[PDB]
Amino acid sequence: VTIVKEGWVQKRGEYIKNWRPRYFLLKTDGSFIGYKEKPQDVDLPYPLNNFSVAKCQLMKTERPKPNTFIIRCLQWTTVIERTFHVDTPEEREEWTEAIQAVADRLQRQEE
Repeated sequence: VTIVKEGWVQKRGEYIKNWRPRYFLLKTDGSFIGYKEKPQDVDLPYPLNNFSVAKCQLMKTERPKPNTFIIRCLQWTTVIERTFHVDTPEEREEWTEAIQAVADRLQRQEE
């Protein structure tokens, strides 16, 4: 398993509808793991966020924040969707490309 993309994002809270900073890693197994800081090697086993992007749906929007992407998976019945924004459209497209590419590989790995 390797890192496909990593970087800083603003993420809407899991319980409160605010934005907070997160450092996220997307891995080849579909894990999308977030930390409060760019992880020191020591802190890698203790993420704040840990979910799978397998079989996700993705949406890109510009309101309320420019360069937003939204991830939805069927089994996320509390949060419904997880919402992110980054500072440029190019960075946003990198994340949504990377996410879909990981999801597609996981689907071909079953087939």
